[PDB]
Amino acid sequence: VLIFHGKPVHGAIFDMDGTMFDTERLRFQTLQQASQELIGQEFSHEYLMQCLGLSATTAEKLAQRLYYKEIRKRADEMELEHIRKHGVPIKKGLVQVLERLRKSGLRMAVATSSRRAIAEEYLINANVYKFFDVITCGDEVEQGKPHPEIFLKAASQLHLDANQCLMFEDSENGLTSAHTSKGLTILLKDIKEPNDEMLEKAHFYYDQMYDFLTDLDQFIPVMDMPEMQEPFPQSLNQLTVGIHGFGAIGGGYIAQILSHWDGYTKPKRIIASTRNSLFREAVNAFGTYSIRYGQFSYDERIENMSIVDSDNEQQMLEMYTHSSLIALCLPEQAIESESKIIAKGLYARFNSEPLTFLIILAKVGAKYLVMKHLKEALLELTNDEDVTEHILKEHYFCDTVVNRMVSKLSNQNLYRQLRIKHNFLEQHLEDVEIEIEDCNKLTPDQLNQASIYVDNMRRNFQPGHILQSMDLILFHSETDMPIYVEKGSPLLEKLRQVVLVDQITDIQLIKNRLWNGVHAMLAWYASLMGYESIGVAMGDHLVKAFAENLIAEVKQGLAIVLPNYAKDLDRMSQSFLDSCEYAFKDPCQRVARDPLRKLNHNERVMASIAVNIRHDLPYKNLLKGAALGYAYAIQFLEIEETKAVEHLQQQIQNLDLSTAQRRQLEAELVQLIQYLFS
Amino acid sequence: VLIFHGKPVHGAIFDMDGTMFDTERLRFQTLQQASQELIGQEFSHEYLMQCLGLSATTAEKLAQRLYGVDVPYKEIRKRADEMELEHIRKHGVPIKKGLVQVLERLRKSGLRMAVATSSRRAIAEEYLINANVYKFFDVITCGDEVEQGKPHPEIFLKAASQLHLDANQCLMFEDSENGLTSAHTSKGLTILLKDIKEPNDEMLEKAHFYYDQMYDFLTDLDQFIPVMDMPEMQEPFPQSLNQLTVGIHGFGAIGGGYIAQILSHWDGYTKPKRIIASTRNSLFREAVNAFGTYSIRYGQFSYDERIENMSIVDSDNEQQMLEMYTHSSLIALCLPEQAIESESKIIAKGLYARFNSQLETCIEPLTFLIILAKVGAKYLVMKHLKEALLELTNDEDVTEHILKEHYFCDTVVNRMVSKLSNQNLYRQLRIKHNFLEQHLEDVEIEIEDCNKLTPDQLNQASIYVDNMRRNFQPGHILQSMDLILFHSETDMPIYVEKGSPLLEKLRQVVLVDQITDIQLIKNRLWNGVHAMLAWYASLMGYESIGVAMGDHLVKAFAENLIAEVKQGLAIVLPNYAKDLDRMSQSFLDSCEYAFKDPCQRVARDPLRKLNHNERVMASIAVNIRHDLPYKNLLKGAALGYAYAIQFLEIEETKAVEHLQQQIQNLDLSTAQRRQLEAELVQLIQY
Ligand SMILES: NC(=O)C1=CN([C@@H]2O[C@H](COP(=O)(O)OP(=O)(O)OC[C@H]3O[C@@H](n4cnc5c(N)ncnc54)[C@H](OP(=O)(O)O)[C@@H]3O)[C@@H](O)[C@H]2O)C=CC1
Ligand SMILES: NC(=O)C1=CN([C@@H]2O[C@H](COP(=O)(O)OP(=O)(O)OC[C@H]3O[C@@H](n4cnc5c(N)ncnc54)[C@H](OP(=O)(O)O)[C@@H]3O)[C@@H](O)[C@H]2O)C=CC1
Ligand SMILES: [Cl-]
Ligand SMILES: [Cl-]
Ligand SMILES: [K+]
Ligand SMILES: [Mg+2]
Ligand SMILES: [Mg+2]
Repeated sequence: VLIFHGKPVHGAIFDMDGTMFDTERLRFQTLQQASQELIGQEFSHEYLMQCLGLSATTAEKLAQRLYYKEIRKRADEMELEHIRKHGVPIKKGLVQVLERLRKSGLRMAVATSSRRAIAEEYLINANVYKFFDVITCGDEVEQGKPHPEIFLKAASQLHLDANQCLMFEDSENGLTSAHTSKGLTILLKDIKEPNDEMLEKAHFYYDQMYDFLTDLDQFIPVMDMPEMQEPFPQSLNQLTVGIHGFGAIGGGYIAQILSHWDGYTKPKRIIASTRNSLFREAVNAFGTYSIRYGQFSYDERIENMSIVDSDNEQQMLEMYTHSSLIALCLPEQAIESESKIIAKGLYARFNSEPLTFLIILAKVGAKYLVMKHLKEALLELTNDEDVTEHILKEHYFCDTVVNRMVSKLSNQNLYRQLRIKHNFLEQHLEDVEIEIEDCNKLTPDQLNQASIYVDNMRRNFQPGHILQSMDLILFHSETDMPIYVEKGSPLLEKLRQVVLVDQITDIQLIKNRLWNGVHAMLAWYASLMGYESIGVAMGDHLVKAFAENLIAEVKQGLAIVLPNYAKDLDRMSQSFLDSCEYAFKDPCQRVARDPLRKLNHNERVMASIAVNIRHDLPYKNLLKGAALGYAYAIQFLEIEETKAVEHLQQQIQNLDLSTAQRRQLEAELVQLIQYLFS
Repeated sequence: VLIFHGKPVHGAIFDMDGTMFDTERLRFQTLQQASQELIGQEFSHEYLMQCLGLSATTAEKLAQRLYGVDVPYKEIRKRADEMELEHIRKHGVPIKKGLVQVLERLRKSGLRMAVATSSRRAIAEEYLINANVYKFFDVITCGDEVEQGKPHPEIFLKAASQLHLDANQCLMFEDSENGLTSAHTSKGLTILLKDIKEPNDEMLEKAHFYYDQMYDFLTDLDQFIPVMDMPEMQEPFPQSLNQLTVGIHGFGAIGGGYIAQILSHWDGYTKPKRIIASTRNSLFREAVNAFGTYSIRYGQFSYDERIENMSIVDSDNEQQMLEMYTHSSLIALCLPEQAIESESKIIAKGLYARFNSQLETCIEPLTFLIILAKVGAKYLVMKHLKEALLELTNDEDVTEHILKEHYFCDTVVNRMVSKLSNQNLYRQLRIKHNFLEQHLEDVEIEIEDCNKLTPDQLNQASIYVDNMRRNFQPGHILQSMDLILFHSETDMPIYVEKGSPLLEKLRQVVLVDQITDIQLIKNRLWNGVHAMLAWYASLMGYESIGVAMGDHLVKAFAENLIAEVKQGLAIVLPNYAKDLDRMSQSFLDSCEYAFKDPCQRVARDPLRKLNHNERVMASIAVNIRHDLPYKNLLKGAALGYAYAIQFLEIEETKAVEHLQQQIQNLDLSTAQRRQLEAELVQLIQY
């Protein structure tokens, strides 16, 4: 039992033509073309408008009143031929509605004036026949629309009263049929502006299918955080989504968040951008890729992926125009150069529902950096101050905090994979090296045709049978589900794996200092000791002790800067050590990336050191980590010892300290850097 | 976290060659094949057995003593190494039987796992990727990454420290003498596994636990890891495949729409690599093999359940049907009662071919599940199987041996399933052939330059992706396109006779010592109400149960009738309290939209169903003996005799003669007997 605007609902009976699918517009075209090549004169627009939601038998009776079997047969042949080429034109929101009504526990059916042969054909093609317990067609009914028998029979077969059932319809005739049955009427405009008579009959009215979905969803229970190995939804909506940067986060975390979606439907398409062509071609070659969760040896297949080139404009604009939600999964260095491709996308969207823009970036005030470079990019292209500030305040730009640690596979390891799995494909194509016999309730022509279908289906699918076991592994991800996003976008309210928060800035700072800062400094210490794995490195008593000692010095500083969050630091720090403890497939190199950027004055290392000096706290271990960062940059990255000091001096000069504290810090740090080398 | 023989285990470190993979026997084969090519005479089995444990130099000097000083041993050894990699790369690394089953058990027990191999990183990593077992291991410690290899404990000590564990917290698996010394010295719980050569007395004394093979350790490990809970609806199947094959003798409604799911869930750790199902239907066989898979539809939740790793065979094909009984570890007989006598010949040939076969899959007995609705079903099959074996074998001792060797299991099934029509299947293939044609419109490569890769391997990478794309791209559509062949209900648990060790870990199976208890509940609660409801619907002019449940009188009667029978069974069988409550709702859910469920077949042979010990009269006597309401049951009995007289044209005199005879057989007081008779005949009037 579902409560929809106070009234209790047990079932939901749907109309097919004009309500579920846009087949009424096609029937309008076919009947016109059919008449032109038979009788010569096209049918009156008044006749066709009166024949909407009317049985083929009842449509012929109207033709006698004005002035059909020969006409309608060829018109039906033209229609199903158009459907076999272009597919059934599914109204936007149908699949999203049907699943919500099914999982609410409603007993659903279809009441259409079309034949059982034509009705099923479209219900099968669209893949929505599985949502209905019964269907009532314009064949087994005695008195067709606008008589309520078809809507009474549909309700009776569901073992419910019509007054307990919702009834969807587009036509004027069909609405009367739904109303006289005495069920909760819903009217969806298709090819007739509702009359005063029609609007009075209908209990609820909506301009399109997606308008009803929005109204329904406020009564539908919003599903909660998915579990690790929990499946994604089966049914697909007509919405697209984007991943600007098919990297560790985009491919190995966001892909799961988007694939789960609301738990009712998934995006039909996920467009992801990368310049890594091997990654691009490999995913598109397989059709899917898998995220490996090493802790539980679980491979998570991500399907309905379309990997595109980042430099290729038409494909990037394709994403920014069609996508309902796009995730920006780029590091700081990429923001400026990529802001130009973002600017083109959003301006193309204006030229073409508000976009939900997720900024996934490990920086304090990540949105500001993106929005700064976006404004500069848009203004330089558009050359209009008004159109830019409209775009900037139309779309939902959301800050995020991601706790999950994800790793991108190397091109050598992906080549090693492709090489090994190609040998299996070659051998499979040798092992493979038909006649549908017996008159099994079929005609000889059907059996002959069936044989040809199965022959070329086997020929096409047989090579791809190996994909049942064979997966394309591209990411090593930990089992951390919940992403923390800013409040604003109504779409994010219903996303399962999203947890909305208020003051993100406070969390971003703690994430930067306590999480990202210690992660980088132990990764430098681990790298210099000869560890290539974070997980293995944490098996060393010295490496873990250093991380514990750093955590202690950072929390002591954050406890003064954020006394309101002091209570939660011990939990956050312990959660970090756990994630590091068994990060075996997570390479130190990935975390130790760009030491100088991370050794900036307003970043995860020097910011903590500054706080501790001001408040007379110990920064002994924090000072060592800073030196190990410059030691890593000179040794592993080969950046020069002269440039290291010119960065050290510059960034220490930018710190909010007295000249006394600066002199001491620089002298203490430069001595400790020379000590490690000599 | 995982207790193994009273010892807390947090780690598991495996040797690679001889312990995980059967690479020692592959090296044997190649060395002989390589010797046959070059020197003309292949190296003796006895020489290669003598070489196990010895170094390459000691092995070379031994080859010189036997086959002459100028023997090209290094040339033969290199050729053998080349033949080994070639076979491993195309046909796959030979995995020891039961490894994946063990690795999943240890991993789901939360153990950190490593590989300690004297092999070099490059070849070791390829083998683990090839076998698809690398996912299971956190770290890997190689011979080129230690100063002192086996028998020095460094490689096992390093592996343990990399997992943040002491050696004594780790299970250490090994086949070779030196490796066991390395594992033992380190202080780990050593598990010695025989590969080819019987281990010496010193090795057996050293080892904490010894097993003839992996599967003997798997059987021991099963005692320390749990049987998983009853699968829920929409719960995924296991990801990892084991090396077992299973069979469905009769790819029908229940075979493909229920048993397929049970076998696909298996023990929740792994599932069979192949499910061989038999059918005479060409369209079904050729369609499933073309897709490589089919799907089961659950209307209630609108869920399409995809059954992977299926292989449909012809029921009239001997070589295919014999291969089922030869290769399968467990077979399910999903035939009707009419098909037993005919197929018993094909069963006899199968089990006799298994008896005659010298394969390793036929050494262990067969677990035979009898999926048949009739009481004493197992024994009907056993009768026909005995007759069919005798006439084929012409040997009474061989016939009886086979009948006593295998596990024949009675089963009680509660899931109603309907097989799709060939007309509806043809339509499904026609509609989803247009989508294939539509998909092949779009299909009509370059990986630029990484710079991280070399042009030689970068050019070669283009060949792989292009070849993969050309073959896989047509089958991209299968992502969200299924082949629906079965409409099934949401009932999960299958009741099976306890006995077969292979059933002890199957999670969707409910093991019972005697099937009689749940088969009595199936008779009275399910089939009894089904018959009494069908009679009520028929006399009120309804052809299907599905249509009838729309009537408030029919659904109200069904609900009230379920309550009376359940209340009785709760006193008779209080140990099945949870089973009664579950089976009650399952019946009412299935009845709701049972449009393909005619009353005639459910209402056939009424007088047999109205017997004193049968599904109607027995329930009345129980409810009377325990003072419970039987008003709906009494109405149910009346409708049966009424249905017999009106529809089946049974004489009223014949119905009463039966009615009275059944009442007098019931264990009631002479007073209670007469009362029921007077009440029942009074209702038959109306
Ligand atoms: N990975 C993690 O565990 C977490 C990281 N983060 C943060 O989220 C963001 C995700 O970055 P991540 O995906 O980890 O890094 P990756 O390198 O794994 O992927 C980065 C993406 O950005 C693109 N990119 C990288 N450098 C440039 C550049 N100089 N110019 C243009 N495009 C570029 C890459 O394109 P191509 O594919 O062609 O290289 C790739 O698509 C970062 O800010 C990261 O710090 C957040 C928390 C956890
Ligand atoms: N489905 C249900 O509702 C339930 C079924 N059961 C029991 O399971 C058993 C099978 O049910 P179901 O699967 O519906 O039976 P089906 O008729 O659907 O298919 C049965 C299998 O046996 C074969 N078969 C059928 N008749 C013959 C015959 N006369 N000679 C040779 N082979 C034959 C079929 O071959 P082909 O594939 O070529 O037709 C098919 O493989 C029955 O005893 C039934 O009572 C138990 C609980 C409920
Ligand atoms: Cl390689
Ligand atoms: Cl196995
Ligand atoms: K077992
Ligand atoms: Mg209409
Ligand atoms: Mg060995």
